[PDB]
Amino acid sequence: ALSLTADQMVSALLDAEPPILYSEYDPTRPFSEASMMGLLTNLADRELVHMINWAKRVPGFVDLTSHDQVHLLECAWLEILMIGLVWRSMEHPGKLLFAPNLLLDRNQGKCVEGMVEIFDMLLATSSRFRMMNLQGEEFVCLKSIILLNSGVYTTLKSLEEKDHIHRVLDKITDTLIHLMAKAGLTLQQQHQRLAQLLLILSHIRHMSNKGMEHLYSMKCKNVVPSYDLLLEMLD
Amino acid sequence: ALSLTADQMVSALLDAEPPILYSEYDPTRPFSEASMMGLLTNLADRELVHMINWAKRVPGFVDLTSHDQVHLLECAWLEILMIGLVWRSMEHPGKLLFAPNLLLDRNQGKCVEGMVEIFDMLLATSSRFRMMNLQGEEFVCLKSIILLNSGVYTFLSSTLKSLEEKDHIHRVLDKITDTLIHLMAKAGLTLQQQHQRLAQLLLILSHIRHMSNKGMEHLYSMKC
Ligand SMILES: CC1=C(c2cccc(O)c2)[C@H](c2ccc(OCCN3CC(CF)C3)cc2)Oc2ccc(O)cc21
Ligand SMILES: CC1=C(c2cccc(O)c2)[C@H](c2ccc(OCCN3CC(CF)C3)cc2)Oc2ccc(O)cc21
Repeated sequence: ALSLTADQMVSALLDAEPPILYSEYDPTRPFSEASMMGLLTNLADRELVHMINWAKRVPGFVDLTSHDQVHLLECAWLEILMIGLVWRSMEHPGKLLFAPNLLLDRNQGKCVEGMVEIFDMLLATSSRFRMMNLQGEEFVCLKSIILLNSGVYTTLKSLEEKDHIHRVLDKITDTLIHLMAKAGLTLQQQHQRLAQLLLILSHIRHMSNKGMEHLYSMKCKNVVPSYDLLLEMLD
Repeated sequence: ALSLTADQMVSALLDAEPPILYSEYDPTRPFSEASMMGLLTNLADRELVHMINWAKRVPGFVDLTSHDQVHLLECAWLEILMIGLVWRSMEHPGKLLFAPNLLLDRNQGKCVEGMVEIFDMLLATSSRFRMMNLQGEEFVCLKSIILLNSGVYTFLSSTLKSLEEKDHIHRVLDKITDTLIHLMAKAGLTLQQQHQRLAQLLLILSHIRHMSNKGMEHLYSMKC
């Protein structure tokens, strides 16, 4: 019973949208590698709690095994963080709206070694959605595709589960086209926009893998005392 | 040559298909981590020469600057190796057809530290295309999308020239979308089944981008 009308599916996915969280950003003290990463980490960890709540209201998702729901989130979480980040940043050219009181330009990216690479990509993806005129109904469908699609490629039970996920992606495809039909695009423009949107999910998968490679290099590069750390122990 | 009918575009892309290359595999000298990686490297480097020849016969590609053709290949090469590898492996469940004389099962993957991880993914993607019943006309369209799509979100996006080039690439991806649907229409799928199949195909390009990045992380760890 995730086989509901296209208008029901959009309504369901709009409802499930998590809140737009606030940072505890301190505007008086300037940034540092340690402090900016600390800020963004706290934010991201808060968003992860709200994303699990969301995941449970996405039609089809709850129907799966727990092991499978865990697996799809483990595989999708940074993708969903990033499409979310990019969606909020549409109204603010050249900048990423990490939170309504936390708006970073490309140059503030450089405050973290090799973070600019991922910023430029997120900024580019933002620019793209803007020029596309991505609608919020389209946005929520993409978020759900990313959750269901990104874990699915990794017994009778496991087969019926893959098949259930594929049935739901079909429903969401149907919904996306319904939105495009309703918005008055020709059939050609419908298939072409559906294609342009799904091709972007591939750039978002790439942005994620790069981001993930970056986050790991930051954990690795603290098998070693910091300046901030060694400072206090004398002081 | 954005004037190409759907039947012309498929014919063009089928023509451009490279030959299925041979490995220097010597069945009179046992397997080795060193030797199998040496084999695969030699093969892949030979395929890269054939891929450039192909790339030049993909409609639109030649119209770009050299810098841009280079950039798209720099970003797409391992993706195209892998979709190629996956396509050839469809008819051989559990095994990867690296070449007609080089057919490795999952277990021969273990002969290289952490290579099984990438084998299982390529095998899974093979399983997927099989259950989809991917046609060779669909295959060649995906190959072309991967080349044109995977570099396009970098370029630079800050001069009149690079803008006209991004716009040209986007016009061609639109043409290839049109082609894919035409093939599905011709094969007699309903409109619903057409957009659903188009979606299922493009969602796999996402797994192929993922498989590539993992593969690339693996290739780096082997230079050691
Ligand atoms: C894209 C992006 C970030 C970003 C990401 C990569 C590179 C980069 O430069 C910035 C970092 C970030 C920082 C730390 C992260 O992970 C912390 C670890 N927790 C544990 C849990 C996994 F188990 C995640 C994730 C993202 O700040 C964000 C905050 C909110 C948001 O919507 C997106 C981001
Ligand atoms: C899936 C796959 C590979 C594969 C890929 C990743 C992981 C894995 O386990 C296997 C390796 C491989 C090994 C080395 C490679 O390149 C190294 C050097 N080349 C030349 C150029 C430098 F100038 C790069 C490329 C592919 O063998 C292949 C051969 C042909 C083919 O269609 C695909 C592959």
